[PDB]
Amino acid sequence: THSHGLFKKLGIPGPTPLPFLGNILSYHKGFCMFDMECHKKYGKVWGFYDGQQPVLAITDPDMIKTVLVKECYSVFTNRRPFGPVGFMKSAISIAEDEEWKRLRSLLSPTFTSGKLKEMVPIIAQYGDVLVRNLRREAETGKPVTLKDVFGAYSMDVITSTSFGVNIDSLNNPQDPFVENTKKLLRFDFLDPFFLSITVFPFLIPILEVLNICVFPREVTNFLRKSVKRMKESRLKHRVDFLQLMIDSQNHKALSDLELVAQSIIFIFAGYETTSSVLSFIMYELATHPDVQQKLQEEIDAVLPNKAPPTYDTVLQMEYLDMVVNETLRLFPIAMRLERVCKKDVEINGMFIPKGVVVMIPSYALHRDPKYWTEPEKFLPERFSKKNKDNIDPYIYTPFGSGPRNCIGMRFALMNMKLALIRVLQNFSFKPCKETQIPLKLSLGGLLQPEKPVVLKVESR
Ligand code: HEM
Ligand SMILES: O=C(Nc1cc(C(F)(F)F)ccc1-n1ccnc1)N(Cc1cccc(O)c1)c1ccccc1Cl
Repeated sequence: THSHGLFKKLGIPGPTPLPFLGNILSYHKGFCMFDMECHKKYGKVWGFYDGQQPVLAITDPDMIKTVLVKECYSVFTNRRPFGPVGFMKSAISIAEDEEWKRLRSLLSPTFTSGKLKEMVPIIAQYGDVLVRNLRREAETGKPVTLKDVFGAYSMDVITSTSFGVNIDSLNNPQDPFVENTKKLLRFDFLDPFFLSITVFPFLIPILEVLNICVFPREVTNFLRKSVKRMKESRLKHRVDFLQLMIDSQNHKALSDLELVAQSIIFIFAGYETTSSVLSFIMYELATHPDVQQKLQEEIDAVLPNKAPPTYDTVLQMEYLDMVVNETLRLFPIAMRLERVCKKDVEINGMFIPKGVVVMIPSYALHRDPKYWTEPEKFLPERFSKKNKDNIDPYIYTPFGSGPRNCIGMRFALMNMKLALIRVLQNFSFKPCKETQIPLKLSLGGLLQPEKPVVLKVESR
C-alpha cells in the first residue's frame, strides 16, 4: 500500500508485505521465531510492517545504545501505542514525552536501593508463607504446577508492597484484592483483539469513546475506590509503595488519579512477570541438578542453618545471580524493545524517518550464535566473574536499557532471589513424568511455556 514502499526506498531488506496486513501472517510461528528467522535471512538490519505501521529491527550494539540511551530524550522517547488505555494513559509505562519525564522523576526515589532494603523484611515474610504452602503440596506425592505457587507468592508480595494488605492468596482466594488482581494477566498481542487493532489502528480512537478499556474496567474502578478509601484510612511509613507516593505528594505534583494509575501498573508489571520467570528458573534447575546442587550449597554457605535472607546477603550470593541472569538470557519475557522515532534522524550512518517504530529483538540477540556459544544449552557459567565482562550490555537486555529501562529491576531481582533462597533451602525439585523434557514455547504473544511446568517436590 501507500505506506508499504518505505523500506524499499531506503534499501532495507525484509519480507514482502501483503496489502492491509503487512507481515502479520508471519506471526504464525510467534514473535520469537519470526525475529530469529529474519535475523538469519537478512543480517543485522531489516524491516517489516505491522499492518500499515513500518517497523525497523536493529542489532548493532552501537545503534541500540544510540536509540536506548544517547538519543533517547530527543528522538526515541516513547513506545508504540497498544490500544484503548482510558484513564490509564497517565501510567508511567504508557505516558509520553514531557509527562513521562515528570512521572519518572516523581517515582524514581520509590525504587532506590535504600527503600528496597527497607522492603526486604516484608517480602521475606511471604517467603515463609510460600514454604508452608509448598510443603503441603510436597506431601501430596504428586507434581505441582509452579505458576500457581509462584503466582500466589507474587500476589502476596505485591499486595504487601503496593498496600498494607497482608494476605495468603493460595488459601484465601476471596479477599477483593485477590479476586480482582488475579485478572491482571499479560497481554497476548497476537490474539484476535490485538491483531485486529494493529491492522486497524483507526479503531483505537473509536474504542475509547465507547469507554472500552484494555484493562478490565471492573478491577480498575474497584482498585481506584480502595486506594481512595485507604488514603483516608491512613489520613508509620511501613515502606509502602502507596505511602511513598502519598508522602511525596506533599517538576510538578502527582495527582490522585495519577497515583492510582501508577499503583495498578506496579501490580500489573510484577504479578505474571515475577511468577513466569520464577517458573522458568525452577524448570532449568530440575533438568540441571548440578546447578541446583551448587546453588543449594551456596545458599547454605552464605545463610547457614536455614538463616533468613538479607539485602546484604542476597547481593552477596554470586551463583544465584548467575542462575537468574542465564534464565533471563534464554527467556527474556519481553522478547522485544520498541521505540517510536518522533523526528527525522540519522544514527550510525542510517536514516530513520519519522513515525517508524525501531525494534530491538531481545530474544533473537540472546540466542545468536555470534555472541553466545551453545546458546540453547543453559550454561550458567556465561556470567562468571571473569566471563561477565565479555557480554555486551546492549545485546543482553532483559530489563531494557537507557533512561526508560525497567524501573523495578532491583525490586524484581530482589523479590525473585528472596523467593529462590527460601524455597531451595527447604526443598529439592525433581523432574516428574508430567514435565516436558524439551519445554516447547508458546506460539502466541507471550513468552510462556506451551504446557504449564509441573515438577516433583521433595523435602530436605
Ligand atoms: C522479572 C520481572 C521483570 C522483567 C523481566 C521486566 C522487564 C522490563 C522491560 C524489558 C521493560 C522495558 C524497558 C525498555 O523499554 O527498555 C520494563 C519496563 C518497566 N518495568 Fe519492568 N520488568 C519486570 C518487573 C517489573 C516490576 C515488578 C515492576 C514494578 C515496579 C516493573 C516496572 C516497570 C516499569 C514502571 C516500566 C516502564 C519504565 C518506563 O516506561 O519509564 N517491572 N520492564
Ligand atoms: O512494557 C512492558 N510491560 C508492561 C506493560 C504495561 C502496560 F501495557 F499496561 F502499559 C504495564 C506494565 C508492564 N511491565 C511488566 C513488567 N515490567 C513492566 N514490557 C516491555 C515492552 C513491551 C512492548 C514494547 C516495548 O517497547 C517494551 C514487558 C516486560 C516483561 C514482560 C512482557 C512485557 Cl510486554
